Amino acid sequence: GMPGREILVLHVGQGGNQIGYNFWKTICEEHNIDIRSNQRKSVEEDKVDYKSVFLVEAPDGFHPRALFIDLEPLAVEFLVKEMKLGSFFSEDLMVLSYSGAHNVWSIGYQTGKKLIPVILEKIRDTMPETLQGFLIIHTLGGGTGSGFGSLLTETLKKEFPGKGVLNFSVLPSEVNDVTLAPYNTVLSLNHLSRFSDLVVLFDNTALIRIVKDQLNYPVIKQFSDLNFLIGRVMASITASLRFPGPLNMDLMEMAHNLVALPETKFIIPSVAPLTKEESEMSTELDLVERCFDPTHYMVNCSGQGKTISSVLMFRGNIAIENAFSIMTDIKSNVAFAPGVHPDLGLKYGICESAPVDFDKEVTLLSNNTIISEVFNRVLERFDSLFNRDWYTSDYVNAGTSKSNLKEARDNFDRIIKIYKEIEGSQ
Repeated sequence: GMPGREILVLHVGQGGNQIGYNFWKTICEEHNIDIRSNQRKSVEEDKVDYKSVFLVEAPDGFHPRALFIDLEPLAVEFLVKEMKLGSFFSEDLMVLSYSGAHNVWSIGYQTGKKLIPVILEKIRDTMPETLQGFLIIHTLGGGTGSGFGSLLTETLKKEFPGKGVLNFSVLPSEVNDVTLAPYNTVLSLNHLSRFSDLVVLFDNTALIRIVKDQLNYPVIKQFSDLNFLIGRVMASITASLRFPGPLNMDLMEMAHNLVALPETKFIIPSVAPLTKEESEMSTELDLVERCFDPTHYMVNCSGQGKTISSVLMFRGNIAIENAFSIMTDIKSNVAFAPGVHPDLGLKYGICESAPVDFDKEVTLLSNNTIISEVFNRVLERFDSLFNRDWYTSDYVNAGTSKSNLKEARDNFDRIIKIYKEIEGSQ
């Protein structure tokens, strides 16, 4: 393949590695590759494909340019034993311990430091020198994905300051929800605010919300369909980086197009359609309108907020003449933040390659002031436990003082206030 624009994906934690099943299955099938055989799946290949952005073409076949990192071997057993994809999720890409983090951010940050030198060794000895950056896929409610993920986000930014560090971060839900999740989320989001170039946030609560308000089946099994859906959504967000088009971005351009101020780096993603039934009942306009509907947000929002910067992607069999017309009407109805010209608050583009199961797809990445509301509910749950000194013992034991917890919370509130000043409401 052609050198350049190569990305190294880092799955950290149980969720981040388990999400990698349908993340890489969707990526492989959109570039005509069988994840079971590491080979192409059909002789029908399109003339230009940027599969080298996420996949490595060896003489024996295609492999993920990824490292699968965890302080416990449970998630990689799910990939090799349950899914039978050991030829794709192979051992040379695995950095594993067997101690665990026990859902404490501090234990993953400190135990993860003992695996950092070997992770940097694999990056130096195996990654191309034209590597554009890193993609970190992890959860924020536990200890490995949060603590080790925060450490890796910080370590990669310090050792490779010329490359892009992008975080696909999953917020805590009500299932797989520890009472320690408010502490871990605030600690992780404070670190990511300092070292990540862009944090796209996912919430299992939002997918559950869509289940309870739909006859159609979006999940019928726990995480095996929820993490299945998260992997497909965050693979659709990467479509701008691996397919030719007007909005073909690299990691830096994806951050530059959405991060106006250094603190406004938290993006809300929206994808429609989510199911085959929705795809068979919807037109292009309906898919654009749902993406700007908080019901289809991957973060749980009450209403909509005000948009600072947004990037929309048309995927597949979409008439470009109607795409021009739809976005003129959407710019008139969308509430932009006070001071943003509508032409500078929303950019869009068409991608010819569509998801395998859908004729068309629409994806929205939005830097929206409504993330202050999602974060203020995290702050309320943080303070409901911290002001009573509840569930704090194991963070101090592992080296994160209660003063360090306070500094993370107070810097978390400063980000909320910045988004609210931009909104013009606080």
